[PDB]
Amino acid sequence: IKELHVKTVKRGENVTMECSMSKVKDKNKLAWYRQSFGKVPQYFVRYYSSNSGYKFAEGFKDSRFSMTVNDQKFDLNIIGTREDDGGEYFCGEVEGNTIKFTSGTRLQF
Amino acid sequence: IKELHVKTVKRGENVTMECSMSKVKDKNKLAWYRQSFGKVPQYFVRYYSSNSGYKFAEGFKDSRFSMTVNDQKFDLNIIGTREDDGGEYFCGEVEGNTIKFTSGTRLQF
Repeated sequence: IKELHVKTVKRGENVTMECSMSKVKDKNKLAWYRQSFGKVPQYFVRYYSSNSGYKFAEGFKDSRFSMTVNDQKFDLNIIGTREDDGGEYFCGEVEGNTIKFTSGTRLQF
Repeated sequence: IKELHVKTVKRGENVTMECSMSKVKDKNKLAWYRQSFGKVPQYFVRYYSSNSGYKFAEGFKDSRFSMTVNDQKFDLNIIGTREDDGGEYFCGEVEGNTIKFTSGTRLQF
């Protein structure tokens, strides 16, 4: 049972939340999930074969968010963190009938 | 964006956590996810094509858990809840490259 990284930030800081490509078997099934307090997690960005390597859920628009995607890394970034970024972020690969979460971060203020 | 049901329970109660079958494309794609504080979510029980209607994750052994699976209902039950059941539970439907969570409960002692 895998432990979350804890990132304590202040408003205006930058953050990168890590996820490894190392055991991934289908990058098309990799996505990042966000869970805010009192809500269900939600997928907000996934792998996308392209030069950037990712793509955002429909009508997720926040320019502060990006990703750094390559054969090692599937890393999620926030430039200019605000109190409302607070919550948990999980990186998950879908496999058959279930998803496996291989890492996640609790982002806190 | 779906709200979690927040239940305050006392030790030794029985709990039922809800999840509807009403829009499920492929029932085999449904599972329940446990997220303890500080941890990544983990699938621990799924729909199975059986009469009981569910199968535990290999490595999950906690006989206090069961499910009520019918044609309306993918509910999770615990008999004798204890403090360390505290945390979040999500019902997830795999639909492709991502999972959607249609339901979840937070249990608090």
